[PDB]
Amino acid sequence: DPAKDATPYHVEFPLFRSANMASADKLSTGVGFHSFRIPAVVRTTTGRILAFAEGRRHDNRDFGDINLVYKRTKTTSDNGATLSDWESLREVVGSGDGTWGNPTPVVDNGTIYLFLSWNNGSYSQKGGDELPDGTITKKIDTTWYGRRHLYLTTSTDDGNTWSKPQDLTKELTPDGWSWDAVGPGNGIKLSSGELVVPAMGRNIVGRGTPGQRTWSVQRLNGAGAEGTVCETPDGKLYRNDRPSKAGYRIVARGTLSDGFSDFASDSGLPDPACQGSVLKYNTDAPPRTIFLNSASSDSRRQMRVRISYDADAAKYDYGRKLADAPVSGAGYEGGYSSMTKTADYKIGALVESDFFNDGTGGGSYRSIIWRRFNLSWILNGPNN
Repeated sequence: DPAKDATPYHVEFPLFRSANMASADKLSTGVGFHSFRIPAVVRTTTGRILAFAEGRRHDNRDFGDINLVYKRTKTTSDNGATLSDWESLREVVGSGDGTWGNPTPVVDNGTIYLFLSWNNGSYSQKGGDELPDGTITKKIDTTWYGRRHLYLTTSTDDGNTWSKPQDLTKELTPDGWSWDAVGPGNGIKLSSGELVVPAMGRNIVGRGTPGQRTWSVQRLNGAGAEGTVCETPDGKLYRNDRPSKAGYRIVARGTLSDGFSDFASDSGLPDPACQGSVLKYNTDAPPRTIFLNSASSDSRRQMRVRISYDADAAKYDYGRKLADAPVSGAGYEGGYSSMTKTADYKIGALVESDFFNDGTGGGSYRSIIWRRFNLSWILNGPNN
């Protein structure tokens, strides 16, 4: 790999700062957030970077009042290189006291399409949970009212403004479903021009052309609830999903026209049952696929970025531990992640971090860290 010959580069700092932090991120209205979780990041065609997260208003839990928030880089050419290159916190949507989350953006020329999940504010995945106002949640069910919905919002001004979210549940989620999830993380645009967005048990596929996209469902037998999707060097699709039980990532390969080979555990990629991220970095020699998750079967605090050179991304190197360049003052790093390729040929990654002050309980403050690094930084790591 010629990329090893470059000087290693890496910067890292907190980008979404929880309520307990100095410079805690708030909206211009004065509305603040206990916690930020569930990152998503994309580089637009101008070079601007858009970073999305769930703004969890009162505590760190997956339900209740959660708004979809974001930051953009101030300019199209700063590549998010320093804290001062990032705009203040904005909101995509936060109407009602419902849960707006699972940001899953994909760029198409220009337009940024942002897929989201939604549920009513008095429902939760398990049900039986107590909201801050005392009320107890009902379990997510199959009714229109109590089910998880799928929304789409679009921006045609480089993320500055967002369309009123459109409910696409009836069209893009199977009838009879209760729980649902899109991403979180990112969708992709194929060489052949289709948009592919990973979702629970399926791909959401945008055919047509830029400005006239048509959305449909490609079902996937045995796919995870939280999926990632990449186009491998060979031109096929690669689903790399979170497993239902801790152990290893589950993988499947396929194409849009003739489906996917069933899902199987990849023993090279241990995972604690957490979200991960994947990135097509480049196509000419040597062709690279980047993968990021917590490389452990029981902890989320073993974040590891890896490179595969394989045409089907069968095998990854050891890669590098993100703990080799730790951040201070923002909690213990590890959890969900999202990656993009910056316009200055770096990998830009968002990674969850947890102060762990109420343990696994709702009071523990959650922040999100932004990192940039070059391939060299990965390749010149201690254990390869």
